[PDB]
Amino acid sequence: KVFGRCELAAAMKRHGLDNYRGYSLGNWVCAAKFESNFNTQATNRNTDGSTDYGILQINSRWWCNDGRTPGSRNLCNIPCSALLSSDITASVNCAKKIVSDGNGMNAWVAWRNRCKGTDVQAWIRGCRL
Ligand SMILES: [Cl-]
Repeated sequence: KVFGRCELAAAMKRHGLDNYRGYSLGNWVCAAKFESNFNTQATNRNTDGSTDYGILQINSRWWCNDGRTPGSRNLCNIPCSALLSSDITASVNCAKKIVSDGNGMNAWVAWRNRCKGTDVQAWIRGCRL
């Protein structure tokens, strides 16, 4: 599924991401835009044999099991295939674990480089929440 901006904002708000662990909703929408272009089926392979899955590009070395990543820890206790659903619940529930692990939203490279330090509230402007 490819979400619209406000559609994704509303879905993320319903699943409890607004202000979760200190991160306002616009952070999460900005991260999804630059990680996956709002596409629930995005995947990207990495040089360590891991793959990033879904709308928030969750990595198979640490967080989900894809059966093909050496050294996997599966800390979200979910198959990576669940993260390619058009329903974002499993991705959001795993993202909540990732942001609580330690280093906040710094797990998302595109957030760190392209969202942090900007006015991220602009990402939810004009949306009916
Ligand atoms: Cl899988």
